[PDB]
Order: sequence, then C-alpha cells, then structure tokens
Amino acid sequence: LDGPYQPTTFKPPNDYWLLISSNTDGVVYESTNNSDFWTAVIAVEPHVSQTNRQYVLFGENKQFNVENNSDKWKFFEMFKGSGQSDFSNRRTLTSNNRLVGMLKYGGRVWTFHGETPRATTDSSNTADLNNISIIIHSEFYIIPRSQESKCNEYINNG
Ligand SMILES: CC(=O)N[C@H]1[C@H](O[C@H]2[C@@H](O)[C@@H](CO)O[C@@H](O[C@H]3[C@H](O)[C@@H](O)[C@H](O)O[C@@H]3CO)[C@@H]2O)O[C@H](CO)[C@@H](O[C@@H]2O[C@@H](C)[C@@H](O)[C@@H](O)[C@@H]2O)[C@@H]1O[C@@H]1O[C@H](CO)[C@H](O)[C@H](O)[C@H]1O[C@@H]1O[C@@H](C)[C@@H](O)[C@@H](O)[C@@H]1O
Repeated sequence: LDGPYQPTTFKPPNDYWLLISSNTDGVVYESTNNSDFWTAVIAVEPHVSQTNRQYVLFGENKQFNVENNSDKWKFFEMFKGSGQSDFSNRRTLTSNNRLVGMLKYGGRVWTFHGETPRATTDSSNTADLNNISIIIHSEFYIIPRSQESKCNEYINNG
C-alpha cells in the first residue's frame, strides 16, 4: 500500500481512506474547512485516570479532561460545528492497532469508531467537504475505496 507519507498539511482527495498510524499520545490530526466542520483526534494511552491535558488544536492551546481506564489506546474525535462553538467528544475508537481512518465521500466524512476488532464506519455531514484540509501528526497510508475491505482489516487487525 501507498506510503507512509510523512506528517504534513494535506488536502485529502475524495474516495480515498487516510489510514493514520498514531505513535504517541497527543493530537493525531486536525481537520477543518473553517465553515461548518472541525475535527481533531486526541490519542490517550491506557491507564490514564481522569486528568487535564493541554493540546494545540487549530493554532490555539486547549485543555481537555481525559480518562482511559482500559488496556487499549483510545482515540477521541473532538468535533465542533462552528468556529465560535465549543468542542465535544463525538466518537471514540478503542484499539491497540493504533490506526484511525478518514474518508471524504458523498458529501460526508467517514471515520472508524467503537472497539476493535468490531470497529465500524460512521459519517458526519458538511456542506463544504471539498475545502476540508488536515494537519496529520503521524505517518499515514492512502487506500482507494476500490480497496476499502483492506482499510477495514487494518483498523481492526493491524
Ligand atoms: C449504537 C451505536 O452505534 N452507538 C455508538 C455511538 O454511535 C453514535 C454516534 O454515531 C453518534 C455520532 O454523533 O450518532 C449517534 O446517532 C444519533 C444520530 O446521528 C441522530 O441523527 C439521531 O437522531 O440520534 C442518534 C442517537 O441514537 C450514534 O448512536 O457512538 C459511540 C461513540 O463512539 C459508541 O460508543 C463507543 O464505542 C463503544 C464500543 C464503547 O467503547 C463506548 O464507550 C464508546 O464511547 C457507541 O457504541 C456502542 O457503545 C455502547 C455503550 O455506549 C456499547 O458499548 C455498544 O457495544 C457499542 O456498540 C457497538 O459499537 C458501535 C461502534 C457500533 O458498531 C454498534 O453497532 C455496536 O453494537
């Protein structure tokens, strides 16, 4: 498969999964169109009891109270729907394969959430899908929709 690509600011094409390989706690990527969609994935290592941590999302430092009592890495999707609106934990992937996925498709962003090995795809709407840029902080792989079954096997089995 195609990569790794090195961390960078990326404008992702339609009909391609970004398989993103997180190597450490912190921001995994920051995704926005600056209109109706912000999404940042915070990674939290196993056995973190509720505590406050500082993260730098979209050029501003921000504190989140995070906990992971599981023996599995947790990837918290932090969504907001306008620039002047506050962040929410919309979805959680719990996985020791430490891969997230992102796909621009059919005027929606699809991602993996739930627990491996039965993590599943879910969509989020946007009215400006094409102007979604993304700062990715780890090595990533590009998979075509043509090979979408492979993206699935990797999220859930590594
Ligand atoms: C039923 C389900 O899929 N629950 C998920 C939940 O999904 C919600 C999200 O997709 C949000 C995103 O904004 O949308 C919700 O639907 C809205 C809808 O969009 C509105 O239009 C509508 O009017 O209202 C509905 C509300 O009904 C979806 O319900 O996402 C959470 C967050 O990721 C997920 O919980 C996580 O994953 C589980 C495994 C566990 O680790 C949790 O702690 C995580 O936070 C929900 O999954 C279920 O979680 C349950 C307990 O909270 C059980 O654990 C259950 O086993 C989980 O379900 C399994 O995993 C799911 C990912 C999915 O694959 C299910 O088919 C499967 O049974």
